[PDB]
Amino acid sequence: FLKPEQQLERCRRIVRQRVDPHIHPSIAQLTV
Amino acid sequence: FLKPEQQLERCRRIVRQRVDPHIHPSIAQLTVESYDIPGEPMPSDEFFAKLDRGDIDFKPFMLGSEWGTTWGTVWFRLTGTVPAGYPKGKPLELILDLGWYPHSCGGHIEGLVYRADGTAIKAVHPLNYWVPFMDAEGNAQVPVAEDGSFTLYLEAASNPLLLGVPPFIETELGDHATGKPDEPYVFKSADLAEFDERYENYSVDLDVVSSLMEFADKQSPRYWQLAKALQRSLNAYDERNPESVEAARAVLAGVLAKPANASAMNVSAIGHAHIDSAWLWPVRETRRKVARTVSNALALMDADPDFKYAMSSAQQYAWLEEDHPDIFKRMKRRIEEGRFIPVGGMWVEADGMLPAGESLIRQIAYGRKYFKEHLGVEPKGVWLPASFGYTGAWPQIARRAGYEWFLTQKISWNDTTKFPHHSFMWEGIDGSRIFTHFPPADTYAAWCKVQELDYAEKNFQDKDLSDRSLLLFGFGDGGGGPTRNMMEHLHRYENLEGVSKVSIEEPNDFFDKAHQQLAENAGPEMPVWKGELYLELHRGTLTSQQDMKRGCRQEESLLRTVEYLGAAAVLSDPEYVYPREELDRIWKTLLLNQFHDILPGSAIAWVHREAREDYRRDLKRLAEIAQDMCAVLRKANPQADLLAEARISQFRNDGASWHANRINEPTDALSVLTQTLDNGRVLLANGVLSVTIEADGTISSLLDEEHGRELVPAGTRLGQYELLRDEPAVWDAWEIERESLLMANAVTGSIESVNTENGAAQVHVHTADGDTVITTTITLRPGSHTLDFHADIDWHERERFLKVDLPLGIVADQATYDCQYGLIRRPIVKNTASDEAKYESSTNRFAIIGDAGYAAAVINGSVYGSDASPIAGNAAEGRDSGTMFRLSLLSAPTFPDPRTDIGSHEFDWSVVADATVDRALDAAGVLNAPVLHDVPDITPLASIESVNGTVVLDWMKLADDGSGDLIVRAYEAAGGQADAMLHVCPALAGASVHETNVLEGDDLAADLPVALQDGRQNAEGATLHFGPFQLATLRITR
Amino acid sequence: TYDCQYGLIRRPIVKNTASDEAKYESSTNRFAIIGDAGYAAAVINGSVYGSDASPIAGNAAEGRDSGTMFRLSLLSAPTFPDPRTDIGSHEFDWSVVADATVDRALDAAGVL
Amino acid sequence: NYSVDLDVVSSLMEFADKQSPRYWQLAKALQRSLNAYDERNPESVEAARAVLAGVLAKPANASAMNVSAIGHAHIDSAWLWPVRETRRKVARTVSNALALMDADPDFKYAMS
Ligand SMILES: OC[C@H]1O[C@H](O)[C@@H](O)[C@@H](O)[C@@H]1O
Ligand SMILES: [Zn+2]
Ligand SMILES: [Zn+2]
Repeated sequence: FLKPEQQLERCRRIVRQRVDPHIHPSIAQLTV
Repeated sequence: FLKPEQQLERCRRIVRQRVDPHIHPSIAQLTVESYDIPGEPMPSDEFFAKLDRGDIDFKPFMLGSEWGTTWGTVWFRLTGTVPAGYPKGKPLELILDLGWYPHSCGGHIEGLVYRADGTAIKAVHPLNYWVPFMDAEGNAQVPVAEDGSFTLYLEAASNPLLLGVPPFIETELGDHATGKPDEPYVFKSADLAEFDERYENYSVDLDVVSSLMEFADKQSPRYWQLAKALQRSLNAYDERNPESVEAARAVLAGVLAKPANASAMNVSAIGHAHIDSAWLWPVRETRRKVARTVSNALALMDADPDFKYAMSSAQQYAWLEEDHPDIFKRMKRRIEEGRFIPVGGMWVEADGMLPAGESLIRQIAYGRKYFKEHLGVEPKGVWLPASFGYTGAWPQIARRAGYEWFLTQKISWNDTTKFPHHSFMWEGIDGSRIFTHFPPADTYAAWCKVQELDYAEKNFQDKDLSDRSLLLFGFGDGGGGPTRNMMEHLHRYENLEGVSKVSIEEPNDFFDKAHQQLAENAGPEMPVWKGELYLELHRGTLTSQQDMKRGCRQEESLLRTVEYLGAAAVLSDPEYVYPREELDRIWKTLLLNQFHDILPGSAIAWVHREAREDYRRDLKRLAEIAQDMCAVLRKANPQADLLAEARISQFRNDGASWHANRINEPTDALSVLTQTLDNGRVLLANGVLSVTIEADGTISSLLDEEHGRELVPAGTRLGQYELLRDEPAVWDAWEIERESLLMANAVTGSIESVNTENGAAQVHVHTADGDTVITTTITLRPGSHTLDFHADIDWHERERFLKVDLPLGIVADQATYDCQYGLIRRPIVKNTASDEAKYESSTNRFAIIGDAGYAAAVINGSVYGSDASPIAGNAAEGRDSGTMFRLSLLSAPTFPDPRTDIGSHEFDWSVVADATVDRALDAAGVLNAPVLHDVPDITPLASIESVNGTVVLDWMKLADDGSGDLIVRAYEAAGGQADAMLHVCPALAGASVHETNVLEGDDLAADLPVALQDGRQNAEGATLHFGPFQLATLRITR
Repeated sequence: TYDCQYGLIRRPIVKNTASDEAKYESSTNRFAIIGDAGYAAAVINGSVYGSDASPIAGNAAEGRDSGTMFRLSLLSAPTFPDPRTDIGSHEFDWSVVADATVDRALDAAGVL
Repeated sequence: NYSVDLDVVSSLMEFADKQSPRYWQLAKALQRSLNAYDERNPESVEAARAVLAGVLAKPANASAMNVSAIGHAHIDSAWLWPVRETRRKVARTVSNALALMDADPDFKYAMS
């Protein structure tokens, strides 16, 4: 009834899309 | 002392560095000029017309530059020259590169090559980018001058890659053509090169040996012999001496000539290339993809004998015939030889669940007609490699259409359950059986690799009764097709130890041989699967893009009404002319819109916008045509009384099926009463029902009179809206996950107004969530057992799923749903993991849930997906028991369309308290019938009344000939034996009736029952004996 | 539909999966009912418990239409625990009810 | 012969590389042979032997090794018995070998 592989795939997708971008959110642009 | 892994690594390095570069060594450089079209694609005929009239610049282009826009086209003029007397016995091919991504194929840029005359030669693909230029003795595909100068054209299409290595990423590059360089690619290579077959053969042999070693069952003599042969071949090959590549090839000959095992299965391979009519690209690119695929197949046939290719969709055939007459003529000559096999005999590869039975019949009829009148080929089987499940009425329709076998491979995508058989007999709900085969390779586009063959051998589920499997090889789902490498690999696998015997064979011969072998071996113990082919995946396709389903159902109902009205008018007014051409065009447009990617709703925004425009235009045109036919009928029938607002719905109860009935007919029952309670609760009471509405606009008490039954369990609210978080890991638009359930959030509303327009009570409820507003009208009509709900929704959510709860208070183990031509039963209580996988099924206009002594029905307007669960309560609180039945309304995917179903939507449904099969069919027919105006109350052309059993006359139409005969299609809906007698209009006096097939071909199989005994009879008084879901078809001649 | 101790049970006649095939020999309690939507027939037994049911798919080219083969287990002759098992005289009673409902099946089972 | 065929088929199934066509074909052949054999009818043992003939006539694999077999019987001059019993053991072994040669052609025996 519980499929661990689906949980692993969902975890990888969630980390890639919804968790990692929220780390280091840009607040200002720099001039080079 | 010998390490096979080191040998494998050395072989891979040698192939990468010293063998592959020697294949196609460049001998000349080409000069390139470009002409860009940022907008719509430019037809080839008029392009070449102005080209030979001028009007084109062809600005010079340098190698390594960026050329393409997001959806534009580039025409490249390639000018080159050959060296002096260079073609010394070698083909001297031509190589073009457009910036192919190595880990991608069939989802990005492509191109086609044209001569100066205007005839295509061969398309270019990431894995197949060689174009034949000259022959060994000097024969060239293009004119060449004495100086050797030559010119060619290349039409390159630049399409965005919507499926990258990060799968399912939201994008905005699927709406239209922007004319901007969103992601340009480099060209960097256009060379004229020579062809050396020895190096290619050596590469193929090395690859085959390595792949055989990968699955050679280590610690066996074969593995070590292969390793030793590989080592010796690598040692004997010298790059400095070109001739040594011959001697190395002589080393691998010993191990490659070993005969196959005695028990190895026999595999028949047929060239295939799946092309979706509309998926991640519009139809305009679909036509070009079809042309490129056919050109590639023709080039492969020319360059290689003993190669066969199969093509399925008739619409693509028509598009190719209309666009490229020369390619069509070449394909026709190939067909006459028997090397190009048309399969399927259908307009498109439509979905197997959503379309109605008449839609599938029209698929088959139009496909067969096109195949007979334009190709002279009559397919013997159904070709549907990809489909999100099948209704289970397919075997009867296919068997009555003359088909003999079925093909399918999508069932392999199940989440938890493995289908018990690969080759078997699929039996419908009626009893008709057809021979079905599932390719064990689990794919329709094989790359011709040893690992695919080994997986197919180990995956077969009928090894004890058969040893025949079908392999479909080539590049699919984006065009392309089989390549030369695939043919060479197959030729190597023809007779090899450790690899099954693979031969090129027509699918008909394979199916005949497999069926005969199964009959011989199995006998009494022969596999049979009865029911539907449910797919445990893509369960969200029943709700995504609700406009598609709504338009499909509305168009089908309107087409039924229009054809009935036309048949009635023709038999009354001889001067009337039936609009056959316009109706045929509308039917073909709908059939194309019924594809397995448009109807589910998993394409880009452009495809769905075009489909919505087509639906709206066709609906308006059909309404106008129906109005014209109604006016003609009114003119021809002055004695009848006009009906200002009336509907015609098949199988209306009380023996008034095909009669036009008013919306508001007077009733003996008094007007329904309304009452306001203390806490804002609203009480509605007609003579048969009592409805109580709470302050939040949800039904809490639905009492049925004269039965003492409460239809709402205590502690549950009816009509409550639920919001779910839909964030699937894969296939966002396709999938709704189990984790989405069990976390629905209740959304509360309030009562706004109560009104009584024509004696029917109406209650208005507003529900708000934030930029999303639902306005619900709850209607109770006097003298009726049905409670009606109408909903207007302003969907503005994101990644959310909307559902409505309809508790029933009936303990039932199974629920009955409507099928295309019958009924199906699905479990409500899920005991095993297999049963749990069916947590989201489909409904066809109604569902019935009931115990032994009582039943209630839920009727829906244009909703397909739904689910049912038990409700086990406790007497310590008040909750007794029941069944929670929920309907899926809206969803908001993001991957294919960033804004999906954002806007206004309308829904209609109803609850029938005391319901049987007849009452459910009546309610479903009445609700789905289109509304028309000013119709005479004319006698129906034909009528079918059943003394015992339930017989529904599904369709009446005119024969698709000049004869003008009347075709009547009926079926048994209850599920048991039924007896009926046929009646006809007084105008049809002395007419004769006889039985035909679904295609009106007058030829039917002897195995199937007829249900019309004594053969030809008179139209009036004919007797019919319907079995369970008989689906009889009759033809009446005046 | 078969009789239970204090109710009724439903068992599949058409066996699609391997799990369904494992139930090729079930138990009956004084009667069994087999019927479609509009008709039903009952088999009443005196003291027989084991039985089985299978489909009958015929062809119109010969005359066999369709049906359900319902068989009752009467006697067996094992040898390991008892060398002579059920060797001798036995009596059995059963009946077929043409137009049968739950009430009629219960009536016939009680009377017999 | 039937016993030898059944033993060979069973031992082949024991190492038949399950999930391969050979394993399932051997299983089906064994089941059919067991079903076709009736102990009450002595002649049926012939017909059962005809069922296993199909799977026992399959040719060997191309890469299979070639094995040469020679009759052997190791006899220790003195180990757990005196020499007087060693002489009798030698005589018995030679007598058995001679009887096997008489009762079967194409048999060879080696002595050291
Ligand atoms: O399975 C999803 C997807 O698979 C393949 O790429 C094609 O058949 C598509 O038509 C389909 O939508
Ligand atoms: Zn597809
Ligand atoms: Zn020793």
